[PDB]
Amino acid sequence: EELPDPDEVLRNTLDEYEQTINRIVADRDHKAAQFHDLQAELKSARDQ
Repeated sequence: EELPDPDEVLRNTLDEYEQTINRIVADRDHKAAQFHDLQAELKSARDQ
């Protein structure tokens, strides 16, 4: 699948892709952590 953007962008941005993937994985795990904490809080709230 071709892209119209210049390869001058692509060659450099290849490097930032790996770091962005690393950031995205950590952010996803982070958000899952808040989800778990918040659903535990919701369970407690429903009990009370």
